[PDB]
Amino acid sequence: QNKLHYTTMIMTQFPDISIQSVESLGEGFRNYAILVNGDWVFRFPKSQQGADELNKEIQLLPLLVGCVKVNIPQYVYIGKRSDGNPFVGYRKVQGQILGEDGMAVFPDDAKDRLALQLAEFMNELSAFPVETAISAGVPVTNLKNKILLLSEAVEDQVFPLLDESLRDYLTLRFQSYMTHPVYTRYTPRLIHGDLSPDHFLTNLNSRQTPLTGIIDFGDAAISDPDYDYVYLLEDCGELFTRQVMAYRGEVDLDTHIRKVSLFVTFDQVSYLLEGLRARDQDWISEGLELLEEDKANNFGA
Ligand SMILES: Nc1nc2c(ncn2[C@@H]2O[C@H](COP(=O)(O)OP(=O)(O)O)[C@@H](O)[C@H]2O)c(=O)[nH]1
Ligand SMILES: [Mg+2]
Ligand SMILES: [Mg+2]
Ligand SMILES: [Mg+2]
Repeated sequence: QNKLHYTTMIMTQFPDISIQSVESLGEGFRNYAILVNGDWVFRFPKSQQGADELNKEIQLLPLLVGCVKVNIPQYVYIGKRSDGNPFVGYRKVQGQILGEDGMAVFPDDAKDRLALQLAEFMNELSAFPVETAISAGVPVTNLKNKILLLSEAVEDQVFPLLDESLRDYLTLRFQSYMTHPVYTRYTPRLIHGDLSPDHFLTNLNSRQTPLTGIIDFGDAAISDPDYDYVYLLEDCGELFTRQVMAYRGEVDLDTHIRKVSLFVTFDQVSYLLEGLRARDQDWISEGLELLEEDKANNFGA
Protein backbone atom coordinates (compact mmCIF):
# COMPACT_ATOMS: atom_id res chain seq x y z
CA GLN A 1 0.00 0.00 0.00
CA ASN A 2 1.79 3.14 1.30
CA LYS A 3 5.51 3.58 2.03
CA LEU A 4 5.81 2.55 5.66
CA HIS A 5 3.85 -0.53 4.63
CA TYR A 6 6.41 -1.79 2.08
CA THR A 7 9.21 -0.63 4.33
CA THR A 8 7.78 -2.69 7.19
CA MET A 9 7.68 -5.90 5.13
CA ILE A 10 11.41 -5.55 4.52
CA MET A 11 12.36 -4.76 8.09
CA THR A 12 10.38 -7.78 9.37
CA GLN A 13 11.62 -10.31 6.75
CA PHE A 14 15.09 -8.78 6.20
CA PRO A 15 15.99 -7.09 9.50
CA ASP A 16 19.70 -6.99 8.64
CA ILE A 17 19.02 -4.59 5.80
CA SER A 18 19.96 -1.32 7.52
CA ILE A 19 17.55 1.15 5.92
CA GLN A 20 18.93 4.67 5.44
CA SER A 21 16.88 5.89 2.48
CA VAL A 22 13.66 4.81 0.76
CA GLU A 23 12.30 6.16 -2.53
CA SER A 24 9.76 5.40 -5.21
CA LEU A 25 11.67 3.98 -8.19
CA GLY A 26 9.10 3.09 -10.83
CA GLU A 27 5.79 1.49 -11.60
CA GLY A 28 4.05 -0.53 -14.28
CA PHE A 29 0.84 -2.49 -14.68
CA ARG A 30 2.21 -5.50 -12.84
CA ASN A 31 4.62 -4.06 -10.28
CA TYR A 32 5.64 -1.27 -7.93
CA ALA A 33 9.33 -0.76 -7.34
CA ILE A 34 11.12 1.17 -4.61
CA LEU A 35 14.78 1.96 -4.18
CA VAL A 36 16.44 1.32 -0.81
CA ASN A 37 19.77 2.97 0.09
CA GLY A 38 20.13 3.95 -3.59
CA ASP A 39 21.30 0.35 -4.05
CA TRP A 40 18.48 -2.15 -3.76
CA VAL A 41 15.33 -2.46 -5.83
CA PHE A 42 12.43 -4.14 -4.01
CA ARG A 43 9.65 -4.94 -6.46
CA PHE A 44 6.13 -5.77 -5.19
CA PRO A 45 3.44 -7.35 -7.37
CA LYS A 46 0.33 -5.18 -7.81
CA SER A 47 -1.99 -8.10 -8.62
CA GLN A 48 -2.25 -11.88 -8.90
CA GLN A 49 -1.03 -11.63 -12.52
CA GLY A 50 2.02 -9.67 -11.36
CA ALA A 51 2.66 -12.27 -8.66
CA ASP A 52 2.33 -15.10 -11.22
CA GLU A 53 4.69 -13.35 -13.64
CA LEU A 54 7.29 -12.79 -10.90
CA ASN A 55 7.05 -16.50 -10.04
CA LYS A 56 8.07 -17.42 -13.58
CA GLU A 57 10.70 -14.65 -13.39
CA ILE A 58 12.01 -16.16 -10.16
CA GLN A 59 12.60 -19.48 -11.93
CA LEU A 60 13.72 -18.12 -15.29
CA LEU A 61 16.25 -15.39 -14.42
CA PRO A 62 18.80 -17.45 -12.52
CA LEU A 63 19.01 -19.55 -15.72
CA LEU A 64 19.58 -16.57 -18.02
CA VAL A 65 22.39 -14.79 -16.18
CA GLY A 66 25.13 -17.13 -17.39
CA CYS A 67 23.86 -17.02 -20.96
CA VAL A 68 23.12 -13.30 -21.30
CA LYS A 69 25.93 -10.73 -21.52
CA VAL A 70 24.18 -7.56 -20.29
CA ASN A 71 22.97 -7.24 -16.68
CA ILE A 72 19.54 -8.57 -15.75
CA PRO A 73 17.75 -8.50 -12.36
CA GLN A 74 19.17 -11.00 -9.89
CA TYR A 75 16.77 -11.77 -7.08
CA VAL A 76 18.98 -11.62 -3.98
CA TYR A 77 16.15 -11.18 -1.46
CA ILE A 78 12.89 -13.12 -1.89
CA GLY A 79 10.04 -12.15 0.42
CA LYS A 80 6.55 -13.55 0.94
CA ARG A 81 3.43 -11.43 1.44
CA SER A 82 0.47 -12.30 3.67
CA ASP A 83 -1.26 -14.09 0.75
CA GLY A 84 1.67 -16.42 0.00
CA ASN A 85 2.67 -14.29 -2.98
CA PRO A 86 6.32 -13.20 -3.26
CA PHE A 87 8.22 -9.94 -3.59
CA VAL A 88 11.88 -9.65 -4.56
CA GLY A 89 14.89 -7.52 -3.82
CA TYR A 90 17.68 -6.96 -6.31
CA ARG A 91 20.77 -4.86 -6.92
CA LYS A 92 19.67 -1.93 -9.03
CA VAL A 93 20.60 -2.49 -12.65
CA GLN A 94 22.88 0.55 -13.10
CA GLY A 95 22.40 3.43 -15.54
CA GLN A 96 19.80 5.66 -17.16
CA ILE A 97 16.42 4.34 -18.44
CA LEU A 98 16.12 5.03 -22.18
CA GLY A 99 12.32 5.50 -22.46
CA GLU A 100 10.53 6.06 -25.81
CA ASP A 101 11.00 9.82 -26.12
CA GLY A 102 14.70 9.42 -25.22
CA MET A 103 15.81 7.05 -27.96
CA ALA A 104 15.31 10.02 -30.27
CA VAL A 105 18.06 12.18 -28.73
CA PHE A 106 20.36 9.22 -28.15
CA PRO A 107 23.82 9.90 -29.63
CA ASP A 108 24.03 8.45 -33.17
CA ASP A 109 27.29 6.56 -32.63
CA ALA A 110 26.02 5.05 -29.38
CA LYS A 111 22.75 4.25 -31.16
CA ASP A 112 24.54 1.91 -33.58
CA ARG A 113 26.42 0.27 -30.71
CA LEU A 114 23.05 -0.16 -28.92
CA ALA A 115 21.44 -1.93 -31.89
CA LEU A 116 24.21 -4.49 -31.96
CA GLN A 117 24.04 -5.21 -28.23
CA LEU A 118 20.25 -5.54 -28.48
CA ALA A 119 20.83 -7.92 -31.40
CA GLU A 120 23.19 -10.17 -29.43
CA PHE A 121 20.79 -10.02 -26.46
CA MET A 122 17.84 -11.24 -28.56
CA ASN A 123 20.17 -13.76 -30.23
CA GLU A 124 20.99 -15.02 -26.73
CA LEU A 125 17.28 -15.50 -25.89
CA SER A 126 16.67 -17.22 -29.24
CA ALA A 127 19.47 -19.63 -28.31
CA PHE A 128 18.17 -20.58 -24.83
CA PRO A 129 16.93 -24.21 -24.91
CA VAL A 130 13.15 -23.95 -25.16
CA GLU A 131 12.20 -27.04 -23.16
CA THR A 132 14.48 -25.81 -20.33
CA ALA A 133 12.56 -22.52 -20.17
CA ILE A 134 9.22 -24.39 -20.24
CA SER A 135 10.36 -26.53 -17.28
CA ALA A 136 11.01 -23.27 -15.43
CA GLY A 137 7.43 -22.10 -15.90
CA VAL A 138 7.74 -19.96 -19.02
CA PRO A 139 4.33 -20.11 -20.78
CA VAL A 140 3.98 -21.26 -24.42
CA THR A 141 2.06 -18.65 -26.38
CA ASN A 142 -0.19 -20.05 -29.12
CA LEU A 143 0.10 -16.84 -31.10
CA LYS A 144 -2.06 -18.04 -33.98
CA ASN A 145 -5.05 -18.82 -31.80
CA LYS A 146 -4.38 -15.75 -29.63
CA ILE A 147 -4.52 -13.35 -32.55
CA LEU A 148 -7.68 -15.06 -33.79
CA LEU A 149 -9.45 -14.58 -30.47
CA LEU A 150 -8.27 -11.00 -30.69
CA SER A 151 -9.84 -10.44 -34.10
CA GLU A 152 -13.30 -11.45 -32.74
CA ALA A 153 -13.12 -9.44 -29.51
CA VAL A 154 -12.20 -6.43 -31.66
CA GLU A 155 -15.07 -7.22 -34.02
CA ASP A 156 -17.43 -7.52 -31.08
CA GLN A 157 -16.26 -4.87 -28.64
CA VAL A 158 -14.14 -2.34 -30.53
CA PHE A 159 -15.94 -2.01 -33.86
CA PRO A 160 -19.02 -0.33 -32.33
CA LEU A 161 -16.77 2.65 -31.40
CA LEU A 162 -14.94 2.92 -34.73
CA ASP A 163 -15.85 4.71 -37.93
CA GLU A 164 -15.98 2.69 -41.16
CA SER A 165 -12.50 3.53 -42.46
CA LEU A 166 -10.97 2.29 -39.20
CA ARG A 167 -13.00 -0.95 -39.10
CA ASP A 168 -12.05 -1.78 -42.68
CA TYR A 169 -8.46 -1.05 -41.64
CA LEU A 170 -8.42 -3.67 -38.89
CA THR A 171 -10.17 -6.33 -40.98
CA LEU A 172 -7.39 -6.03 -43.60
CA ARG A 173 -4.68 -6.08 -40.88
CA PHE A 174 -6.08 -9.24 -39.26
CA GLN A 175 -6.71 -10.76 -42.69
CA SER A 176 -3.14 -9.91 -43.83
CA TYR A 177 -1.69 -11.74 -40.83
CA MET A 178 -3.95 -14.78 -41.24
CA THR A 179 -3.97 -15.08 -45.04
CA HIS A 180 -0.19 -15.25 -45.69
CA PRO A 181 1.40 -18.49 -44.43
CA VAL A 182 4.80 -16.77 -44.28
CA TYR A 183 3.71 -14.45 -41.42
CA THR A 184 2.16 -17.28 -39.37
CA ARG A 185 4.85 -19.95 -39.76
CA TYR A 186 7.71 -19.74 -37.26
CA THR A 187 9.99 -21.66 -34.88
CA PRO A 188 8.97 -20.95 -31.24
CA ARG A 189 11.74 -19.37 -29.12
CA LEU A 190 12.16 -17.88 -25.67
CA ILE A 191 11.34 -14.18 -25.92
CA HIS A 192 11.46 -11.36 -23.33
CA GLY A 193 7.95 -10.18 -24.18
CA ASP A 194 8.11 -6.57 -22.88
CA LEU A 195 11.24 -5.48 -24.71
CA SER A 196 10.70 -1.72 -24.73
CA PRO A 197 13.11 1.18 -24.13
CA ASP A 198 11.62 1.84 -20.68
CA HIS A 199 13.38 -1.41 -19.72
CA PHE A 200 16.71 -0.41 -21.31
CA LEU A 201 19.39 0.76 -18.88
CA THR A 202 21.99 2.86 -20.74
CA ASN A 203 25.39 4.50 -20.16
CA LEU A 204 27.14 7.17 -22.28
CA ASN A 205 30.49 6.62 -20.50
CA SER A 206 30.71 3.30 -22.30
CA ARG A 207 31.53 3.71 -25.98
CA GLN A 208 31.73 -0.05 -26.59
CA THR A 209 28.73 -1.02 -24.41
CA PRO A 210 26.19 1.79 -23.92
CA LEU A 211 23.55 -0.87 -23.03
CA THR A 212 24.11 -1.71 -19.35
CA GLY A 213 21.09 -3.94 -18.82
CA ILE A 214 17.51 -5.01 -19.29
CA ILE A 215 14.73 -5.38 -16.71
CA ASP A 216 11.16 -6.58 -16.34
CA PHE A 217 11.11 -10.15 -17.66
CA GLY A 218 7.46 -10.56 -16.56
CA ASP A 219 6.16 -11.35 -20.06
CA ALA A 220 8.84 -13.88 -20.91
CA ALA A 221 7.25 -16.61 -23.06
CA ILE A 222 7.76 -19.14 -25.85
CA SER A 223 6.43 -17.50 -29.02
CA ASP A 224 7.44 -16.05 -32.42
CA PRO A 225 10.87 -14.42 -31.91
CA ASP A 226 9.61 -11.64 -34.21
CA TYR A 227 7.26 -10.54 -31.44
CA ASP A 228 10.25 -9.27 -29.42
CA TYR A 229 10.62 -6.56 -32.12
CA VAL A 230 7.21 -5.00 -31.43
CA TYR A 231 8.26 -2.09 -29.15
CA LEU A 232 11.49 -1.56 -31.06
CA LEU A 233 9.32 -0.67 -34.06
CA GLU A 234 6.75 1.26 -31.99
CA ASP A 235 9.17 3.29 -29.84
CA CYS A 236 12.61 3.29 -31.54
CA GLY A 237 11.48 3.51 -35.16
CA GLU A 238 11.85 1.45 -38.32
CA LEU A 239 15.42 2.38 -39.20
CA PHE A 240 16.60 1.26 -35.77
CA THR A 241 14.69 -2.02 -36.13
CA ARG A 242 16.11 -2.83 -39.57
CA GLN A 243 19.54 -2.30 -37.95
CA VAL A 244 18.83 -4.86 -35.20
CA MET A 245 17.31 -7.38 -37.65
CA ALA A 246 20.29 -6.97 -40.00
CA TYR A 247 22.69 -7.51 -37.10
CA ARG A 248 20.72 -10.70 -36.40
CA GLY A 249 21.35 -11.96 -39.90
CA GLU A 250 17.76 -11.51 -41.11
CA VAL A 251 17.80 -12.07 -44.89
CA ASP A 252 14.32 -10.58 -45.62
CA LEU A 253 14.00 -7.30 -43.70
CA ASP A 254 10.94 -6.17 -45.67
CA THR A 255 8.86 -9.29 -45.02
CA HIS A 256 9.78 -9.30 -41.34
CA ILE A 257 9.25 -5.57 -40.89
CA ARG A 258 5.76 -5.76 -42.39
CA LYS A 259 5.01 -8.68 -40.07
CA VAL A 260 6.20 -6.78 -36.99
CA SER A 261 4.17 -3.81 -38.23
CA LEU A 262 1.07 -6.00 -37.91
CA PHE A 263 2.10 -7.15 -34.42
CA VAL A 264 2.16 -3.44 -33.50
CA THR A 265 -1.37 -2.90 -34.82
CA PHE A 266 -2.52 -5.95 -32.82
CA ASP A 267 -0.93 -4.49 -29.70
CA GLN A 268 -2.53 -1.08 -30.13
CA VAL A 269 -5.95 -2.71 -30.40
CA SER A 270 -5.37 -5.26 -27.63
CA TYR A 271 -4.61 -2.16 -25.57
CA LEU A 272 -7.94 -0.40 -26.20
CA LEU A 273 -9.81 -3.71 -25.84
CA GLU A 274 -8.30 -4.03 -22.33
CA GLY A 275 -9.17 -0.46 -21.35
CA LEU A 276 -12.64 -1.31 -22.68
CA ARG A 277 -13.02 -4.47 -20.56
CA ALA A 278 -11.88 -2.40 -17.58
CA ARG A 279 -14.35 0.50 -17.89
CA ASP A 280 -11.45 2.99 -17.84
CA GLN A 281 -12.73 6.18 -19.53
CA ASP A 282 -9.38 7.34 -20.91
CA TRP A 283 -7.53 4.09 -21.19
CA ILE A 284 -10.13 4.24 -23.96
CA SER A 285 -9.88 7.72 -25.47
CA GLU A 286 -6.18 6.89 -25.46
CA GLY A 287 -6.34 3.42 -27.05
CA LEU A 288 -8.40 5.02 -29.82
CA GLU A 289 -5.84 7.79 -30.37
CA LEU A 290 -3.11 5.24 -31.08
CA LEU A 291 -5.25 3.14 -33.45
CA GLU A 292 -5.95 6.19 -35.60
CA GLU A 293 -2.24 6.98 -35.72
CA ASP A 294 -1.21 3.37 -36.27
CA LYS A 295 -3.61 3.74 -39.22
CA ALA A 296 -1.93 7.05 -40.06
CA ASN A 297 1.65 5.70 -39.86
CA ASN A 298 0.66 2.88 -42.21
CA PHE A 299 -0.59 5.43 -44.73
CA GLY A 300 -0.78 3.17 -47.81
CA ALA A 301 0.39 -0.36 -46.89
N1 LIG B 1 16.77 2.51 -12.98
C1 LIG B 1 16.15 1.33 -12.69
N2 LIG B 1 14.79 1.32 -12.67
C2 LIG B 1 14.11 0.18 -12.40
C3 LIG B 1 14.86 -1.05 -12.12
N3 LIG B 1 13.94 -2.01 -11.87
C4 LIG B 1 12.71 -1.42 -11.99
N4 LIG B 1 12.81 -0.10 -12.29
C5 LIG B 1 11.71 0.88 -12.52
O1 LIG B 1 10.44 0.39 -12.06
C6 LIG B 1 9.52 0.35 -13.16
C7 LIG B 1 8.58 -0.82 -13.00
O2 LIG B 1 9.34 -2.03 -12.92
P1 LIG B 1 8.83 -3.21 -13.89
O3 LIG B 1 9.62 -4.48 -13.64
O4 LIG B 1 9.04 -2.72 -15.31
O5 LIG B 1 7.30 -3.32 -13.42
P2 LIG B 1 6.07 -3.71 -14.41
O6 LIG B 1 5.95 -2.67 -15.51
O7 LIG B 1 4.79 -3.64 -13.61
O8 LIG B 1 6.26 -5.11 -14.94
C8 LIG B 1 10.41 0.25 -14.39
O9 LIG B 1 9.74 0.67 -15.58
C9 LIG B 1 11.57 1.14 -14.00
O10 LIG B 1 11.25 2.53 -14.17
C10 LIG B 1 16.35 -0.97 -12.15
O11 LIG B 1 17.06 -1.97 -11.91
N5 LIG B 1 16.90 0.22 -12.44
MG1 LIG C 1 7.66 -2.86 -16.88
MG1 LIG D 1 0.49 -11.46 -17.97
MG1 LIG E 1 6.31 -6.69 -16.17
